[PDB]
Amino acid sequence: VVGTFKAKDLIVTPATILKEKPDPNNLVFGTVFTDHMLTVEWSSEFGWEKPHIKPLQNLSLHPGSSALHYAVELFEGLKAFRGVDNKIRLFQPNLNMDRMYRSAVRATLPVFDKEELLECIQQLVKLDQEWVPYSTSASLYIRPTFIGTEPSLGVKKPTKALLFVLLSPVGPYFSFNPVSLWANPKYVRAWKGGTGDCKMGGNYGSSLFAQCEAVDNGCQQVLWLYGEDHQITEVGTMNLFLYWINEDGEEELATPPLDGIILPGVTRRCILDLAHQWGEFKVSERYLTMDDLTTALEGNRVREMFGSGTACVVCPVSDILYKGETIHIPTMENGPKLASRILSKLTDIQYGREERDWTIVLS
Amino acid sequence: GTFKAKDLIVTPATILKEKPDPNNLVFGTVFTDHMLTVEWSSEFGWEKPHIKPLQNLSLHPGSSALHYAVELFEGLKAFRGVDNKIRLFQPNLNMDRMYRSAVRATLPVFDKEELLECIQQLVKLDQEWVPYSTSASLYIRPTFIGTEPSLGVKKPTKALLFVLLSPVGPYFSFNPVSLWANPKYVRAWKGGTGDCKMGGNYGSSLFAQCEAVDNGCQQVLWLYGEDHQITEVGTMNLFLYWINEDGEEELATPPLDGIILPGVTRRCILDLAHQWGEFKVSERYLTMDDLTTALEGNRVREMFGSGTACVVCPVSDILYKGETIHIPTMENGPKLASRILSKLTDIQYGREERDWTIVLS
Ligand SMILES: Cc1ccccc1Oc1cc(-n2c(=O)cc(S(=O)(=O)c3ccccc3)[nH]c2=O)c(F)cc1C#N
Ligand SMILES: Cc1ccccc1Oc1cc(-n2c(=O)cc(S(=O)(=O)c3ccccc3)[nH]c2=O)c(F)cc1C#N
Ligand SMILES: *Cc1c(COP(=O)(O)O)cnc(C)c1O
Ligand SMILES: *Cc1c(COP(=O)(O)O)cnc(C)c1O
Ligand SMILES: [Mg+2]
Repeated sequence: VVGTFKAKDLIVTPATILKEKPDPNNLVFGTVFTDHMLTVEWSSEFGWEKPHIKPLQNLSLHPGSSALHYAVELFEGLKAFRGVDNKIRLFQPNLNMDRMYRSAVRATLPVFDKEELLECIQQLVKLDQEWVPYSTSASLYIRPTFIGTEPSLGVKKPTKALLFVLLSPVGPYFSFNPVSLWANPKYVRAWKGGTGDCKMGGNYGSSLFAQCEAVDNGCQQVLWLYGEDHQITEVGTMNLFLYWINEDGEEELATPPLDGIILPGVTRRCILDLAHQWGEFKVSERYLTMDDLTTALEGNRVREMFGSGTACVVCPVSDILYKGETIHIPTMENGPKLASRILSKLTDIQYGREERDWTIVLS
Repeated sequence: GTFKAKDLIVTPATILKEKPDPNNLVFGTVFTDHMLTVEWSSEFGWEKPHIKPLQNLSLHPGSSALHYAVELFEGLKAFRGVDNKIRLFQPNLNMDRMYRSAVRATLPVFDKEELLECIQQLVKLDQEWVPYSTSASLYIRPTFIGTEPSLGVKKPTKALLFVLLSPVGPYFSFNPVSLWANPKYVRAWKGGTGDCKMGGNYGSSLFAQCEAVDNGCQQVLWLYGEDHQITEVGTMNLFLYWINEDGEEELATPPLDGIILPGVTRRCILDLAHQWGEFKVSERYLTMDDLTTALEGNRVREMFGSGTACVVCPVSDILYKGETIHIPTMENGPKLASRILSKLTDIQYGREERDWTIVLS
């Protein structure tokens, strides 16, 4: 009956005892949580309950919950930034609401009003705003999560769900400290006709084995390969950019196209928009193979390779382990000039050093 | 290391729930009085196993089962025999598959015989839930989740293994199924986890299943590749009983090349077909074009799905490219489907002795 929850209906239960904030420079990504969380219950019978901001607490879930059996779940990732003017800003948060709604439809989780969820998120951040670090290299990570909670082993559209939001203060990185990539084509992240273009939990559970194999070989991320010609698709959890002289001898920033096996990153979209705006080199959404890359390296045609994502912004790549060899990528010996310029521009926008359509000041 | 059944801590319920009518059972909606839980940490390993009253789980909202689908499950049944002895059916094959699923999920390994003994003790305590009916059974749902309170993408350092029991009727609610065949959706890929019972394989498949039901179909016919290989009957393995291209009587099923879940029911059916030695048994690729060419030549006898929940699930129709393609399964007996169902149910309910059953602990 209640088609969507409304921020105007928020019930706020503040915590009695507030926790000590961590040192911004000693932060391990996603291990520290703020005082409060957002929860909103849904049922097929009654629709959306009123949204709650309350102290961070365990979830009480029926052990038959479809999130635990059939990965009926999705998540988002976005950040709050304390500006040089001390105003807290979100970055492109409507793109995260759009993507979460699209993910929910694909997961068969109940739809919600995107503007009402964003307002509830703003009110949660506002309450916990002293967690948004006083540092131009740290931020508050925002993790909207949406799970099936129906107490039934049936394989079907859930009749019960929980939408919740966690906040986690994070440093500039995770622990330019460049990443080594593990490339093993025996493992495939995502396929045409699959859900790799949605942020659904199921995409990541199936990717964990390759990630643990990467870390066992001293690599931080998996280079995700696709098809008989070994297309390079994603830098682990991040979109893939290659800055090089292409086959026609033109300076080019290249990234794989949104053909269904690529997560359409907010950071990816912003980087393409900046590169188009600058007009200093060719910008191509195009297929890239291991053979394209190794042929280019042998011709000294590669300048830079980096991943893009909310957590890293720009993540330079120095090495790829492939067929038993270490292939060096000369990113850090080429500046990295473009990676640095992109990171400078995005952080200038995020921390309010310049005005942008891409940021909103916290309500 | 492993938890040990000899260490079981049993907390019996003081208030029992009313048992349901065996003839009114909706699959997986009714749960018994007790559950099994076992905690693991990287720091200290496996804690002692607990049998205690069914309860909600208390999970940190950062638990990797909720964000990154760090989870797997199993499905097997307990049967009250015609002699009133409760039997499990091929449960060691479920333990083998659950162990393999755990390794692929990066969840901690455990001793398969210790888990089976703990499952036997749980069923024994809740044995009056095993229905008094030769067409009902007790569904057993071992489940294994990552519970580490961290958004890190990494091997979990905290996990919970639990087992739920659910009495179930005949079927879900021979009532043959109609299949929805749309090649725009792909269940599983080579280099993926489709050959393991990991939660992630199923969350991504729900959209197609809801589209199937909207078109009056009970299951999705999972198609793969440019040639539209027929792979799985929704949640079930796919069998085709036909005259093949060489004019030989043949039972065909897709091979285990990485996109097929290796079913216990599938294994039992191949074992029986090989034992009978009355026709060719082939693990081979089957395409929509193979099927339609065969139907036009009146070469198809039967198509059925196999799984713990259905045993043998006859297929009457496939909706494909806007046509209903009739499969003549129910006009051909279905003789093989019936023979298989008769044999497996005879073994499950102790109407004949078999190496495939264990009488309860
Ligand atoms: C109500 C009804 C009437 C007639 C035929 C089917 C019916 O319901 C369905 C049940 C299932 N279904 C489950 O609900 C659970 C399992 S399971 O728990 O045994 C299992 C889960 C995951 C993988 C393998 C088995 N396996 C299943 O097939 C399904 F997938 C689709 C439908 C539909 N429509
Ligand atoms: C410890 C360390 C040292 C140096 C570089 C990275 C390091 O940590 C890692 C972080 C991540 N990692 C996360 O843990 C979470 C997200 S996330 O929450 O932003 C995210 C998760 C899922 C999809 C998209 C983003 N994104 C990530 O890359 C990872 F996958 C692998 C490693 C490794 N090794
Ligand atoms: C989340 C994600 C990205 C990057 O998305 P952003 O919106 O830039 O944070 C890239 N690839 C994969 C696989 C992802 O899950
Ligand atoms: C579980 C499962 C089967 C059949 O497994 P059984 O062990 O026979 O119950 C078939 N296909 C898929 C996709 C499955 O998940
Ligand atoms: Mg509105």
